Formats: sequence, C-alpha cells, structure tokens
Amino acid sequence: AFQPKVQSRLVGGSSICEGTVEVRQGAQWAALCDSSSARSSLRWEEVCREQQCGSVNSYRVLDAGDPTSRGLFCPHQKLSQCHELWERNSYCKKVFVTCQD
Repeated sequence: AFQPKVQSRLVGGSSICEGTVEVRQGAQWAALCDSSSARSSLRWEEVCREQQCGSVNSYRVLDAGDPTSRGLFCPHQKLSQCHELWERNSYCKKVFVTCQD
C-alpha cells in the first residue's frame, strides 16, 4: 500500500474547526472542488476527524454556478482514496464545513 496522502485543512473559519476545505497533494494548497450531486456527509466527517476537530456538525456549498472558480478535484468518494489531485479551472464548487471539536 503506502501511497502518498491527500492532506486537507479548513481556512477562514471563525474558529480552527470550521472553514472552507482546502487540499494539497505534493503540494500547493487550493480549494477542494466537490462535484457530487447528492450531498453526503462522508468526506466532511473524514476531513473533520483529520483536523482533530471531531465529527462534522454541518456543511454547505460555496461558489455554485461561478464559471470562473478554480481549485483541485479528487475523483474518488473519500479524499483518503485519492493519491492524486486534478486542476479544475472552471465551475469549482467548494465546501464550507463546520466541525464538532
């Protein structure tokens, strides 16, 4: 196994356990684009736990319908299943996540 790890962090929160999700894999931090059609709390529970911030309490989407937003895209269900990130250079929908603590 042992493949490199997509890292995640939350920026701009009113605390360190909430904020807009960014990812890096080898590096350059950028907003995570999420292109799921049903909303699932599965990724955000992983992100919150990885921040050591406990469970996810809520999440919301940002930048819906902005053809100019850009960030980095993971084509698998869980970030911990990605070992590689692609640029998405238009229509990046991002996610603001609020963790437990």
